[PDB]
Amino acid sequence: EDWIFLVLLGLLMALVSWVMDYAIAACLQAQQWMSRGLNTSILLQYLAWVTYPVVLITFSAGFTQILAPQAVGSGIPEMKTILRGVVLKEYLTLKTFIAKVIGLTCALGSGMPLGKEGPFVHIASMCAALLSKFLSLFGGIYENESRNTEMLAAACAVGVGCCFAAPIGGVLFSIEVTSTFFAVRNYWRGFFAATFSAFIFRVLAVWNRDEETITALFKTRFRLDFPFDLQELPAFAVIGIASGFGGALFVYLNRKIVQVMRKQKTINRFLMRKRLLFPALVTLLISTLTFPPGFGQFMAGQLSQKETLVTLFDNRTWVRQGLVEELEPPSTSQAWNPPRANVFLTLVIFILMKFWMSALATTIPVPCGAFMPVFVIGAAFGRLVGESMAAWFPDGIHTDSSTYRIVPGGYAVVGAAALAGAVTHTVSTAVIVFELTGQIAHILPVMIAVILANAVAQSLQPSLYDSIIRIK
Amino acid sequence: EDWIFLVLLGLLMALVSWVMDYAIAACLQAQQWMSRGLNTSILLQYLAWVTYPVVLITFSAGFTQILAPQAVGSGIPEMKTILRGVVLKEYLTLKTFIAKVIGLTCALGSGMPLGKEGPFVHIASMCAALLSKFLSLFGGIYENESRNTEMLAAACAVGVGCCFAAPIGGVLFSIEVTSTFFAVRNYWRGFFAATFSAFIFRVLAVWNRDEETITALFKTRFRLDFPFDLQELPAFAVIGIASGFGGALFVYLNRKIVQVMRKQKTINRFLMRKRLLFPALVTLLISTLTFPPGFGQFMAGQLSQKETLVTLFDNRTWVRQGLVEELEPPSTSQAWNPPRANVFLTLVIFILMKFWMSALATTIPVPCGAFMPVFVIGAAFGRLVGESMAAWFPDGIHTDSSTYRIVPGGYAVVGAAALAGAVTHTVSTAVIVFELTGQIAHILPVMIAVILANAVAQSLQPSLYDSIIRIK
Ligand SMILES: O=C(O)c1cccnc1Nc1c(Cl)ccc(OCc2ccccc2)c1Cl
Ligand SMILES: O=C(O)c1cccnc1Nc1c(Cl)ccc(OCc2ccccc2)c1Cl
Repeated sequence: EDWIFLVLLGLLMALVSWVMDYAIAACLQAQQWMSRGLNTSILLQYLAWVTYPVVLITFSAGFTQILAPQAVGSGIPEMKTILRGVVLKEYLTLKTFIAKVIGLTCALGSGMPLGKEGPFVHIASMCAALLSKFLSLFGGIYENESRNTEMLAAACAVGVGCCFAAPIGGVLFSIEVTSTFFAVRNYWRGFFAATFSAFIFRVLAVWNRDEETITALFKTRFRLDFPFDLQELPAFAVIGIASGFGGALFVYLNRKIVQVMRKQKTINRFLMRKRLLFPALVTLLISTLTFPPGFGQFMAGQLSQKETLVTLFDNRTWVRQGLVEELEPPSTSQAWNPPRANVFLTLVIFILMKFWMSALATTIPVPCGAFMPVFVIGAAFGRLVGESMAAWFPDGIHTDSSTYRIVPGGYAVVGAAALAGAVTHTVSTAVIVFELTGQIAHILPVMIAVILANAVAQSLQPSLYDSIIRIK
Repeated sequence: EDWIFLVLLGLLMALVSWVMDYAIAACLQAQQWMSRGLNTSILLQYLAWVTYPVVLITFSAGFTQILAPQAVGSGIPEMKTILRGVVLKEYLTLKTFIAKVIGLTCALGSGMPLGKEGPFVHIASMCAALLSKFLSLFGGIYENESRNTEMLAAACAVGVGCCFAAPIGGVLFSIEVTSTFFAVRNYWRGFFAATFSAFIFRVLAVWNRDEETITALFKTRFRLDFPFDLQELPAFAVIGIASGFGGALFVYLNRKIVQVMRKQKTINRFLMRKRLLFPALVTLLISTLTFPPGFGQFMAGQLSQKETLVTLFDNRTWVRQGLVEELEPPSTSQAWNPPRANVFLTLVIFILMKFWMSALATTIPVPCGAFMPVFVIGAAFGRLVGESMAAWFPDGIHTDSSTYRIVPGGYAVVGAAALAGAVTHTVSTAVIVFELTGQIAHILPVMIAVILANAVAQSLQPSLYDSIIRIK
């Protein structure tokens, strides 16, 4: 009766994930349509572009504080505490489940630099607990606490699996973050349920008729002959160490932002009298800084996070598109080539802004995750490094008198994986990024970058989830 | 230090793996040249083909018994015992290390259906212990016994990773087979060491000009558009279930062979007088049954295991080679198409023979593994199922007015991974075969097959390593 439990958990989690992503996509496309329809006057465009995300964030914060304040936060450190031995039976409730799902949907739909891995693992845990309660009516054997904890761990595995639609990588990431001593029985059960969840993904995508044909979400078409050369290994290692430092700095900045917000007595009081004003103000600041015909021309503000990542994972070299772009349509990568600034300038501005934007927006009293923003920052960093390597020498690396240009998409993949692993202190981001793209040709650079990033991060700073568990 | 320990462990283990593989390749190519030399007279080549493997196995058995009998066997169950608390200072000695390396090389060099997953990880354990002794001799700071067991686990990770040249999959396999409760810290250390070992392996492959550059071992060219169709999923499920049954049956047959051989009083007497005769007799039987112009024409007897697997994992469809043999060169796949028998008969005879051949040859008093033989049988079974599906569906399944043909190579991959996981009771064979083939297009079929095979195998029979630990 355990296998049917896992199958039901996977099915329900798959349905919840798909409906949430449909709602988020609808919200973003509605935002884009509203922005495009009011192009007659710039002031009306600015007013819409500012008020919309502010409205969504304010509504999300308000609904969460009315219904269930405990749902606010990432959700991974709380489950680490739960699996540590502290039982918060009140913290997994149906009201909290509704609050979490609606708040996460509305927060991600506003275009804020937020993630979804923590909220998704929390929702998966809640769904497992609720389904266990629902099946408890038929038999009281289900109330044995140890097996409930085991099934909660399996639920964390399922949640991380359905978040990225990467089953094995998700299970490994959940193993890495939610536990310290882990039984192989739980690994088997979690990967069992993640298999069925990923199968429901595929069958639903086929029955859904989403795109032109049945294709991948993060299509990568890198050549398999020479994905990378041997001379690029020092560059990949440098990316790894830099991402480790960046992850440690990101955790440090997030912790000091929380410390400043808590410590300043006058600021804290002025906030707690008008607690809804803080999310509105931060959304105001960010959305003002991301106005497409304002400052968003320097930050690719017309693209959402998924579009930004897809554009960054392109196989074309942007620096050399000045010669081989006469028989090809204008790619979406044009957003990274503003008329007055080169690609390097917009890349460095995007990094230097989105870093603090994500760090500050993670602390907002809304259900949010921190994986996706850091992943995007790492991908952009890797893309910048790859474009710099292409610009240094455009003929490529000489080898056997055969030409092969540098592919900066692999650099972006390596940078994203390294920065995410550095922030989360995990090694499973290497397996996740292969199942995401679908190509494992860059296994050597990704692994080398991830180990170096984790080593440096362990040398400097604790994990973001450990930071949360310590400050909360 | 720990980091330098892991670096040295990876370097030494990769060097040992490469030199052993070079020796095995030299032995096989010398045997092939000797066979080709005496083509004129059938009797002379028959005598050579029979005596050469017999000579190798008798020398291996004699050297192992004279030097260190403890090295005889797989090597994984004894390490499970070591990591279960019972530590014996007999299995880790320099003489045992020499005996193991020489015996394993000579046993794999004869073409016997043997693997390299068990002895090659016990070799890594020996290397870790020996280098730890070398460092302890230079200072009394290493007297602590608390620094070994985790380092032995890291050594098992490194060995299993370097066996397949699949670092992450190897680490996961070692986690699954060598432990029950395992901490993520040693996981991180093993991942670091395996990464550095893979880097050394690939840079060595570049320098010594064996292959062109850093590449895969079983490079495959499956198309990325539609690797599989949804109608093909039940076929993959059937492959998985049948592979689970086959793995349970293989374990059962191996155990019963051991029991019958050990129990019979007369056979025990012939053992205690003529122990060396048994490997010679079994090698006689197998090599007689695999004579290329004798019975080997029905079993691809001229193919060694590595190139057998390479031929099995090809992207071309053999059943339709009767119409598309005008624009392609004659491939090595012709060995599966003897003039008098069709492909299906060759596949079924090969399966029904190699099953018992591998099961019986695993019991031989020589250092051997059981992963590669079972993996080859699974790959052949998957290829048979894929070609059967192609015969059933001559034009494939046309979707949206377009035609995409069936690819039986993915079926072979799925079958190999499923039956290997069924035998070993492990789910990471999917990651192993992803890192081997280099394509993650078939993640869902192989994942479903591994799930089903492991489920059925656990339902009927214990794992092969558990069988060995119980009988021994
Ligand atoms: O960008 C959008 O408008 C969007 C629209 C529909 C669905 N998702 C979207 N973005 C998104 C967000 Cl915000 C958070 C998580 C996430 O999971 C994939 C992933 C990608 C990289 C790292 C870790 C997870 C996705 Cl795809
Ligand atoms: O066939 C040969 O003559 C040969 C020549 C050189 C090197 N290896 C050879 N074969 C071989 C053997 Cl016997 C055992 C292990 C193994 O590891 C790869 C592997 C492949 C599949 C599953 C698990 C491990 C290999 Cl490649």
